[PDB]
Amino acid sequence: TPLVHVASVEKGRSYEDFQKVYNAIALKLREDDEYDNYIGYGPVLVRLAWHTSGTWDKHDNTGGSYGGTYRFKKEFNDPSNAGLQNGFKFLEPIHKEFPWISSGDLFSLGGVTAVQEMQGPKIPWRCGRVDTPEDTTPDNGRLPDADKDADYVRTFFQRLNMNDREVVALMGAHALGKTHLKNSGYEGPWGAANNVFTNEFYLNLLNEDWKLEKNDANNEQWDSKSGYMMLPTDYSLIQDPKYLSIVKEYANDQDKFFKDFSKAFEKLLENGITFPKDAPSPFIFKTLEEQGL
Ligand code: HEM
Ligand SMILES: [O]
Repeated sequence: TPLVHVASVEKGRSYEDFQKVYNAIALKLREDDEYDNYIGYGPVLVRLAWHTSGTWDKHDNTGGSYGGTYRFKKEFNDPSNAGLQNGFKFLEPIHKEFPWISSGDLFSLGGVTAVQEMQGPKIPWRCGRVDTPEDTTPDNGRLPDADKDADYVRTFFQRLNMNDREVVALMGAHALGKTHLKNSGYEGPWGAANNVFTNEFYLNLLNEDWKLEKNDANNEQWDSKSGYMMLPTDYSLIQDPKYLSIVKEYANDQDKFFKDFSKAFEKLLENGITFPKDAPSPFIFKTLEEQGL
């Protein structure tokens, strides 16, 4: 008895209404730019979109972006979600300004906005997620561990119906932000431009000299002389032959990377959702830069 999650457009809302919401998140991103040592809220919003969508199980259509369940205690308090309360706080004010948007919509849209606003590809986005009751919240334990190898990553992602190319594309969001010891027991950034969306992840993996070290939390991570880090799961991409080939492809073709991430990210955010033939087409949002704002 796999569940059916039919999208329904917030009563009488259209492109223009979502565009305003994207703009609000966007303008707040610009303004509140001191967070995390001038990283800004971009990366944390991308993560919040991933963790809200990454609970999905293709087997029974449980979890995923549809119900916006991260708003319930059990999910909010998942040890895997440590740190995301920062992104939740950021969006609160926005949700108060636009009370008609579903929680799943807002969490998803905040990930889309951050990406575009950090100079990433355009991500087509579909509205219609509907808030579901507290008893629909998935148990803790569906997000991935970071101290594992290629075979774990691979297997983990099958649950989300993601193939090798989609997994490699997705992990390139690791160009953004950093790990924080207090959050995950990992420490440091993946690269230098932590708030600009590029293929820097792949470049870094192939080009830096990594050294297996142990951090203040007693966890092993790959460290570079330039000051970057790799999680064991990041480094696993150059350890597996199938992964490594795609890693090299995205290091040598920025355009290809953007296009594949856009596809996979939209797909992650849409998994588990049934869109009637009657539903509007995906919206492409203009950035502030394109609006002259
Ligand atoms: C094997 C899968 C993955 C694992 C194990 C992993 C693990 C991690 C960990 C441990 C952190 C640091 C949390 C903290 O200390 O602040 C992190 C940060 C982050 N993750 Fe991943 N992640 C994975 C996949 C992804 C995917 C698929 C994306 C999105 C498309 C994503 C986006 C990010 C972002 C943007 C950050 C930076 C957050 C920040 O600066 O606050 N990750 N991830
Ligand atoms: O993550």
